Amino acid sequence: KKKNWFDITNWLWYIKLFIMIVGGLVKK
Repeated sequence: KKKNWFDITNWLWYIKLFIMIVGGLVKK
């Protein structure tokens, strides 16, 4: 609709955060 590639970078960060959260919660 009104979105661009410049806003898709925010969605990429959402999955990137899961790697940080599990990367520290898998070893705990």
